[PDB]
Amino acid sequence: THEQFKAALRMVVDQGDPRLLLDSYVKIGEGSTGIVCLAREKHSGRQVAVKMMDLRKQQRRELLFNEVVIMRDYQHFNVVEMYKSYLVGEELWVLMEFLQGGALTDIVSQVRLNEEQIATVCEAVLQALAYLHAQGVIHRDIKSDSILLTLDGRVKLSDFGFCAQISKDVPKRKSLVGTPYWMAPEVISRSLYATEVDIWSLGIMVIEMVDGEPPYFSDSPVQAMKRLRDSPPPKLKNSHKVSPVLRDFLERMLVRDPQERATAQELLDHPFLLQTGLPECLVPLIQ
Ligand SMILES: Cc1nc(Nc2n[nH]c3c2CN(C(=O)N[C@H](CN(C)C)c2ccccc2)C3(C)C)c2sccc2n1
Repeated sequence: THEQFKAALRMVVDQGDPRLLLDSYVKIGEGSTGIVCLAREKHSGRQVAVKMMDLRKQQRRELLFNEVVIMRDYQHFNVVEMYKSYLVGEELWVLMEFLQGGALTDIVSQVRLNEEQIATVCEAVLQALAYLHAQGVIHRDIKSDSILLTLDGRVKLSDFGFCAQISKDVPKRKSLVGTPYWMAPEVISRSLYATEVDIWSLGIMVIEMVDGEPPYFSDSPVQAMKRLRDSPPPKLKNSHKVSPVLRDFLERMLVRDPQERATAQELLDHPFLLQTGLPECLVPLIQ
């Protein structure tokens, strides 16, 4: 029942009503589970982003635990910070850092990144993934929308709602979870899978950074999923434009066999990442 689920969720959040510890609430966007408001912490004056999501209105309410548990448990230089979380009425509120550089999706819809910029983004995402994968966390929703930027070009992985924490008793999942165009073939097939699915989704995000959109984006989501499931691996449209070293980097991610697919640790050691830039190199994309 709703109250039973609410009581369980309550075990993982900070205690109390946060409404009087915040002011200046302004709605700044919406997302799949709810809204995001900017607000100000009275005690400190710190501006925070607050995700607000109704426990009754979700597709799969159990995934609300991920909104809190993952950032509670896991911290990293390239992972968004959570400050506090609360239950307010029938809503879960999660207080997060406000990243003012926006999402990578809003850059790639405008311009193509150069290779130094692609390597900078990939190195940051791979450091977060190597760390999360080592802890048994599968993200399951890697795509440019999940990548947020600070004003000085620091890259942070966000959107942990679809996460799976695997364990010794259930070391693999088989659920159909993700965003269609970025889902690995083994996820679409409902085969047992683990961390490798995030490497395939990162390869689709590299295609977004080179081409502007993922493969099959003119198809409906189900039709794209059928093509990803059955067809040979997708290619860059702009394959002619990229270095041999970048092409090799991407080829090692978009591999159908999940065992042969590169791990995050393997990719961190790839020569493509020898020419990663400084955070500053992304700042021209945000101004
Ligand atoms: C809304 C918004 N947020 C920005 N900065 C932020 N800083 N911190 C955060 C955001 C947006 N955030 C976020 O969770 N958004 C997702 C959507 N995905 C695609 C990223 C979402 C929102 C509501 C419900 C479910 C999911 C957090 C981490 C709070 C910025 S910067 C310029 C415009 C802008 N507009």
